[PDB]
Amino acid sequence: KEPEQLRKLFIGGLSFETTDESLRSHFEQWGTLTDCVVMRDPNTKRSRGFGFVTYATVEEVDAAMNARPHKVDGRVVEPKRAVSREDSQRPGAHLTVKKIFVGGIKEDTEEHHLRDYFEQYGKIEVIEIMTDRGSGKKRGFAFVTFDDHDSVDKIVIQKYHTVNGHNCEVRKALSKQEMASAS
DNA sequence: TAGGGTTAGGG
Repeated sequence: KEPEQLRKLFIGGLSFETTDESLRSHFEQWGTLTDCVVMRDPNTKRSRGFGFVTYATVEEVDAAMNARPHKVDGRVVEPKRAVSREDSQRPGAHLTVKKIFVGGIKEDTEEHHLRDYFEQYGKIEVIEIMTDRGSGKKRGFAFVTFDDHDSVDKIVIQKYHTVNGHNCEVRKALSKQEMASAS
């Protein structure tokens, strides 16, 4: 049994009329659901327009994710790896991005190093090992862009990532402005 | 479109 957090998906953009039942009836087509709930206002019962579905295994999570686009109750919804409550506190933790910030990589890190670890998560479109402007000095971090945002989500939910023989920190990339706005 | 009475004691 893998962790509950890794077996759960956030389902955004739910129709006003989606219920635990209708939601379950839809996502169960890809596996056994161990939890399925629609979040609604605790005071007015009004649906908050999002919910969660949890499968018995992450493989079933991947199957469902490979079944995108998902249309539930006539509304195109948006399934997403569930970000823990703790990580949801982080800036931009819920953004739909294709690029990840990879920090703490050795100076001699080369593109193949990044590929031997990240390709497993999805198609890589761009790899950028950052260096200093005019200096040429390696700055110790890189950006990797994938063709699917879920490849990023699958990555950022994991705690450790080994590149060029050592652990590195991987986060969703924030723009120059988002960074400055979260600072 | 980010969580369901789900987050720092008392020795």
